Amino acid sequence: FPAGFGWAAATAAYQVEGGWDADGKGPCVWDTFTHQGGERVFKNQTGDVACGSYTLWEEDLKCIKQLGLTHYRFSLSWSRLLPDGTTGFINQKGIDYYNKIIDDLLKNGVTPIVTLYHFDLPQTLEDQGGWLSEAIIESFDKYAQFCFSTFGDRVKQWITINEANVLSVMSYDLGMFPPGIPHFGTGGYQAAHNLIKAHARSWHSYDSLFRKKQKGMVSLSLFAVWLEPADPNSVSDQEAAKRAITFHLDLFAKPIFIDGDYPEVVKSQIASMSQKQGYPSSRLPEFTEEEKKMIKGTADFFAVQYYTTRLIKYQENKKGELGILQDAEIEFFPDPSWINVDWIYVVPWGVCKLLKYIKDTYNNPVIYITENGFPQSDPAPLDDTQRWEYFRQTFQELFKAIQLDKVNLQVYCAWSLLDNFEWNQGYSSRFGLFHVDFEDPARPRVPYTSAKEYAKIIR
Ligand SMILES: *[C@@H]1O[C@H](CO)[C@@H](O[C@@H]2O[C@H](CO)[C@@H](O)[C@H](O)[C@H]2NC(C)=O)[C@H](O)[C@H]1NC(C)=O
Repeated sequence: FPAGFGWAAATAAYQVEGGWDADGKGPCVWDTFTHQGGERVFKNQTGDVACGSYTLWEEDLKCIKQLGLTHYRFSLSWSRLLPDGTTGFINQKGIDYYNKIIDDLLKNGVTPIVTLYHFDLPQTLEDQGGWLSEAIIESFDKYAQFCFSTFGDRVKQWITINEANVLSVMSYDLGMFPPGIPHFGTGGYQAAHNLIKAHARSWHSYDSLFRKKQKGMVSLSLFAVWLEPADPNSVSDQEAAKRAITFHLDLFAKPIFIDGDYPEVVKSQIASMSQKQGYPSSRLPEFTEEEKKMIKGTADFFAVQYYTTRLIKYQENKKGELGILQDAEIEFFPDPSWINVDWIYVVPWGVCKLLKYIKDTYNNPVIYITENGFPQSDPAPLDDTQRWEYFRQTFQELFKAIQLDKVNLQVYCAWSLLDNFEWNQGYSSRFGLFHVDFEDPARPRVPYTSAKEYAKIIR
């Protein structure tokens, strides 16, 4: 912890807000998804109410204040602000609401960090192809412009798209998020393409239209699992684990932070294999030469969201097999003496290695951890000393990264002010620094030991 370092906790519109059809709000895709049932969400839970944050925002403020956060990361509800997705119909109640969060945040001396989009397309926009249609690029840019215009007089730190990588894979490649149709090996790259251009244009709208007057900074956040060779000094695995990084992280960061084009490994591997089943073209779409000039250097800081490490081994696509992006000839798993809670294997030395990697691959950028954290399964909590130790270690290696490795880290943001709707997991996993009880109509917030113990770290 150097400089005037920022400590923050993130929330996300759909995961905490409720009021899904309150005050003019248009349906978003999770509204349609969770209302459909099937066993897509744990127990068919919805975010109709979630933490009730659209109604109990001062409760959130109280927690923020109690933590003494220097910053606070939340997202804007695209369909709360623009019910049909466009500026053709503006919801003043949505505007009043985010205006209040921001104003309250500034009067308590806390700096807002605003995600424009967090896995939550307006239903209207998804009906028109979602991130599969390039029509989306213009849609997002106009929405982004609207957000800068309305909130930018006093918001100076923006994340445009939250985890576009996790988004393209879960929404369109794996079919796990809405719109929930599988598409193994085509969906993800097809979305990723549009998410890259849409982020890119949105950045250029900000640089052109608001940056002079507003003086803020803008990027997008990326999910990074840090990867290690299953067996080390076993040569194949060594390059496999590197290649799997370029596939999940650099597929987005190379174009945006460097040179404006996909990584070379990626282009060759997908193309080659697309000859495969006799696709008439690669499944990695192509950036035009014009596009590359638009996309490059289109980020004001590097923003990662870290949670875990994995071990990776080589796995030849002996008999070509569809995409799953994995069929870039990798297989992943944990080293067997790691602690877990669902998907998050507690490997805190991973962020340090991840942070020098970023410094090494992206010319020493300013970095924010815009999400880091650990969940607990329904009952475990309050005196969550197990979990808090996990946090301690993570900060310990964070210290090492700044000191020994000289990484330009300026923000640590913890994933999560509140226990909330964790997508398919529903309320069955709890990443909050503050417990929330979803059974009483109030939605009371009580600190975890972590909450109290994170306040101290904010030295
Ligand atoms: C989640 O909601 C779905 C509805 O989409 C439930 O589906 C029902 O499943 C039961 C058997 O478990 C069937 O008898 C019903 O016919 C199904 N409902 C309909 C109308 O399709 C599902 O049971 C729910 N699961 C949980 C765990 O709550």
